[PDB]
Amino acid sequence: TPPNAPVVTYSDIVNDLIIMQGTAEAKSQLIITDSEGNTYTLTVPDNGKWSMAIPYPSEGKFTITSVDAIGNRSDDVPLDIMKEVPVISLSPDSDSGTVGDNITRDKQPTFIIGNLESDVVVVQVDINGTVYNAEKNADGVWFFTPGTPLADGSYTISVIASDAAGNQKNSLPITVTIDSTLTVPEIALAAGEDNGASDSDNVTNHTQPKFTLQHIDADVTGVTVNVTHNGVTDIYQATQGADGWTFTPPAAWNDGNYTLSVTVVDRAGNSQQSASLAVTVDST
Amino acid sequence: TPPNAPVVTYSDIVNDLIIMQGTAEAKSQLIITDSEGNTYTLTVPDNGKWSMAIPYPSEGKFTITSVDAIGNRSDDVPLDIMKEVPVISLSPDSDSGTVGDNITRDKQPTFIIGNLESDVVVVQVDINGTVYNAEKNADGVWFFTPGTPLADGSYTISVIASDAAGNQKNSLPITVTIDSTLTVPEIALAAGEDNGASDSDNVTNHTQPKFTLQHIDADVTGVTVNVTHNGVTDIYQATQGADGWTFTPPAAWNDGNYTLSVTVVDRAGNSQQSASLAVTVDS
Amino acid sequence: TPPNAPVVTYSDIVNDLIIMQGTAEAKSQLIITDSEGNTYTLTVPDNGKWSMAIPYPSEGKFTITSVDAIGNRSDDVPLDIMKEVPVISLSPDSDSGTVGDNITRDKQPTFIIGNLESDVVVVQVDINGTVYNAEKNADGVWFFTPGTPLADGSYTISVIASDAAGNQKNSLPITVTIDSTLTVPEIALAAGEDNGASDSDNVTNHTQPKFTLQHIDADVTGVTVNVTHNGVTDIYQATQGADGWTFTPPAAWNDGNYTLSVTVVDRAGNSQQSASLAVTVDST
Amino acid sequence: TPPNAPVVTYSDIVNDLIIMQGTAEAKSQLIITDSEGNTYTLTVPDNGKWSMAIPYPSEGKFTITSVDAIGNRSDDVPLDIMKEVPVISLSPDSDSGTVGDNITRDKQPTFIIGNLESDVVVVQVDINGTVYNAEKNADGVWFFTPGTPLADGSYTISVIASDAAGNQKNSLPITVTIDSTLTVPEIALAAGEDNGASDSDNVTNHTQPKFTLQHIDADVTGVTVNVTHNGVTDIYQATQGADGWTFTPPAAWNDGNYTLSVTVVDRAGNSQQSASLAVTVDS
Ligand SMILES: [Ca+2]
Ligand SMILES: [Ca+2]
Ligand SMILES: [Ca+2]
Ligand SMILES: [Ca+2]
Ligand SMILES: [Ca+2]
Ligand SMILES: [Ca+2]
Ligand SMILES: [Ca+2]
Ligand SMILES: [Ca+2]
Ligand SMILES: [Ca+2]
Ligand SMILES: [Ca+2]
Ligand SMILES: [Ca+2]
Ligand SMILES: [Ca+2]
Ligand SMILES: [Ca+2]
Ligand SMILES: [Ca+2]
Ligand SMILES: [Ca+2]
Ligand SMILES: [Ca+2]
Ligand SMILES: [Ca+2]
Ligand SMILES: [Ca+2]
Repeated sequence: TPPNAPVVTYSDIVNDLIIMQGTAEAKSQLIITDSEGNTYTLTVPDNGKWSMAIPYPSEGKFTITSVDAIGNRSDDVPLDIMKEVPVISLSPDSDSGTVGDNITRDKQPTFIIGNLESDVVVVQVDINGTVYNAEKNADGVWFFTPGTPLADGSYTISVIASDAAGNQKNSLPITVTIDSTLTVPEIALAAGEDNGASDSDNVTNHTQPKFTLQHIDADVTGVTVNVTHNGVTDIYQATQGADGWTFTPPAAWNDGNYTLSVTVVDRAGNSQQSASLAVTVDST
Repeated sequence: TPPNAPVVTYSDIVNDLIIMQGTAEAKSQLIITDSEGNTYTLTVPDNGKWSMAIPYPSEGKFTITSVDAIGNRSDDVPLDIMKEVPVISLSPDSDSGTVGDNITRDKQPTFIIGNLESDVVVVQVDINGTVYNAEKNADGVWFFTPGTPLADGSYTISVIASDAAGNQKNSLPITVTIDSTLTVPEIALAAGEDNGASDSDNVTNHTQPKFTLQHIDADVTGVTVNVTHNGVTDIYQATQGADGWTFTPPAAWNDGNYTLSVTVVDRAGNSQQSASLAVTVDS
Repeated sequence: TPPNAPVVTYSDIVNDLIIMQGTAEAKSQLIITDSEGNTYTLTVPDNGKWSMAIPYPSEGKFTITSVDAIGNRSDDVPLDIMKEVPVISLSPDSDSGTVGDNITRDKQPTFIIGNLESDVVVVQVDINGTVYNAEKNADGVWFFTPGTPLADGSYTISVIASDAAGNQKNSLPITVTIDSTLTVPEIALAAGEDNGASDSDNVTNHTQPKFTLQHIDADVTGVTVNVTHNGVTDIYQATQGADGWTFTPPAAWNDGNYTLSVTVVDRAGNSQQSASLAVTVDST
Repeated sequence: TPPNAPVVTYSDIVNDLIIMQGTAEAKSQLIITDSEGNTYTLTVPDNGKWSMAIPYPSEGKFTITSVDAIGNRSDDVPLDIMKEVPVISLSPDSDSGTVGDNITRDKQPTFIIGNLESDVVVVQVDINGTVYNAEKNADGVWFFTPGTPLADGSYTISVIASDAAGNQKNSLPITVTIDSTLTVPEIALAAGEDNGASDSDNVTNHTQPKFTLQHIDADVTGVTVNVTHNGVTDIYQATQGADGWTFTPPAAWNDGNYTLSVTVVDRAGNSQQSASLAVTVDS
């Protein structure tokens, strides 16, 4: 009768080597053949306990067989393991505003999945518990883009990859913020400034009137004020002070008509301009 | 604005410790809280890379959050990993014949499952490509016993475990052989032993007639001959020789009537007894 | 000609297994024999690169040989490695006061050294850079006790162990504090209290006089006041307040003579009693 | 009282990270400062056990200190470890003959030393039990070349490195064979070939006389015969047969005078030429 199948009782992967221990018929030949045509053979020690280390072969595939001194073969023991942990990332083309920060205004961002072994057949993406199938593109790259817009907020996202044997590895999570929201800001003459004949006609006797900038979101990275006088527009950086965001022209204006607006941009590259405000300076 | 969520870029488990590296807002507090209510806090270095090691918590469960110098808190990063590789084995109580060779005559053997974490939600046993769900006994031990007898043959078996979070680990396989089959053997007088008048009457004039033992399966581990004389049965060990299995009485037989059968036992502990053979010694 | 010696080009120890890779004559038999009589043999693959894992044998000792298909042996390659990191600790018998804290008043504390493999032949102890030979006692335990008293202070201590092959491992450090110092404390009548006919005769008209406890070191764990009146002594726990350490008897004393002292104990179990103070209460 | 010194109870290096566990005053700040000026701070958990991972710093150098909520600082715990295992190898420039077999005719071979950390203060080469100190060339590469020729034989060699702190690592050994020896070979006319009148005159009547090649060391890898005729030398490859090494001219020789010698080269690249043999063909 041929020897009984060898038994693998321990395995570990340490630095691209598979380390194994098991049992097999004392004195027989243990034959390990990998997916790459490599063969490693050893003599099972007298107590029938063996140990071995082999380089990790393509797709984690190898088979172990016992052969006795007279050429009889055991049942083979096919093994198919997996070692690579998959990675998921926000595509740079779906990463708006500042690049690299995992914040974007793309409500249907594309995710790219990497570090997959060549026998991976199933790739799924978990978005806050909802699981979706990933797609493989023309270049053989796995990716996922939501079919409907994601609402604004912060999403915990990971990828799960399995091979044909059903080995499954789960990525580290990433945290992606969808931010497609920015309040339209507003510019107005500050409290004392709309004076003279009225508190609401936007006609002021101040040649250097002070403006309040309101509805400026906390995640704003840039605040500018646009001033158009006689068909010519100049842009100024807003002041952020103890009083909030304000604008005062850096020199006195001639009497005349000024159209102002304020523009805000946030981290995701959202951009809004205020309704315009038509002011008249009248100091004489 | 609160700080952005911290990022874990690397993890590994080395002797009961989870080792992590990541990024986070420079100078912020990174707070790690595990399922056991432990809290590990660290200050993120100026270059924004952090590293840490924590004891593996119950169920692989912990969350990481960033808090700034003003007490504003980031979105949390929940982790739920699994480290234990499950083990499956043939129950000693289902391992017939030679012990510990994964060969049994039990057609519904019990497999014992071990090394599972408390948050496991799927325990599956793959038998030659078909998965069945494992069961838990009243003591809390996971096992699988097939509901219907297995056919004789070779069975590659593994167990797969998954937690609630979806992490999955696959055992090393075992190879179990079901062997409930054993050919009924045959005892006869060997060539030249059924002598005297007729070659077919089973009357011999030899006082130590040689018998041939036939139809002995290759996995037989024990061969005995049962000799009944004067109503009483004696058991003898057969001898395997250059001509195969035979039996010659160890001392001379008296004239009279004998009844013989051979019994074989295979490595799985199956046993078969031949038809009986009535011989007369007439010397 | 016999095969050339096999070459080991990689080794690592992972969980009681020695993992090895190297080169040797293609198709030859590689024979690994350990210190415990164990033999592990394998066939060198066709490219002449081999890998193996063996249980760590006694004293990290094994030899590797090549044998060709016709029985000729190479030069052997003897290996002798070491895996255990030595440990040093303060002996519990040299650990005064609170046990377990590495603080002691023993200026010649004994250190115990452990986790040494059986082939270790040299054991040295490094105390803030000064290196000393350890000794082995009757039970075969390595230890070190300083020959002269160590001055008070904090010492960074480690152990270095080597085997016969000259492999050397260095322990983690320990930090041991020698504290054999405690100021003798003093008890005195507080500012207003030595009154009546004099500010320095220790005769007071206060029936519940207040005492100051001075020269109490910061590392004191216990402060008590001893009061002897008519040959009978009672002990009280001192008060630590906004004013420091003080004592006031919890009820009025009869007129008469009181002898007081204060006793301090520190973490190392150092213990000092003040000079006694003879006070007289006279309220009539 | 400042807090007591923190304690490191466990360390290990796993892919460029130092992994540590220890104890320290509960709720205190543990500050780790490395040789590169990085600082990693953590809050010690309520149960007083801390764990951490840091990138391996230049020279394995870092210190750990405890600071309490009031800014009092413990005694520091300086660590200085070493992770790199040194490597030694035979310089290709000193590896004669067959390349990469650690066998050479160079009696003062150069060994190249690699994988040393910047704080190394001892670099030693052990040759069959005697240590010599290694040298550093002007480019900064450590090496050892013996000052006096090595005798022929087998040399087990390893390198040992130590830092200023006293940490020591030992390389895997190499086995180098010095072989500068090769027996001078011999060419003669084989049995029956020195024929005709005298068996000793080296006049043959064979136009393709067979020659025996003798005193060929077992480690010979190349055997050639130099045939000089009419003042010009031709080189032939000898043939190793069932009778050993021989040479028969590949085509018939004209009557006249020939001069022969055999040249052997061994695996180490040593070469020897035999004495010349003058033969006359007279057919
Ligand atoms: Ca695979
Ligand atoms: Ca972005
Ligand atoms: Ca926004
Ligand atoms: Ca107005
Ligand atoms: Ca889990
Ligand atoms: Ca069995
Ligand atoms: Ca099937
Ligand atoms: Ca059977
Ligand atoms: Ca008959
Ligand atoms: Ca050793
Ligand atoms: Ca103590
Ligand atoms: Ca003290
Ligand atoms: Ca007085
Ligand atoms: Ca160092
Ligand atoms: Ca060479
Ligand atoms: Ca020597
Ligand atoms: Ca030679
Ligand atoms: Ca002649």
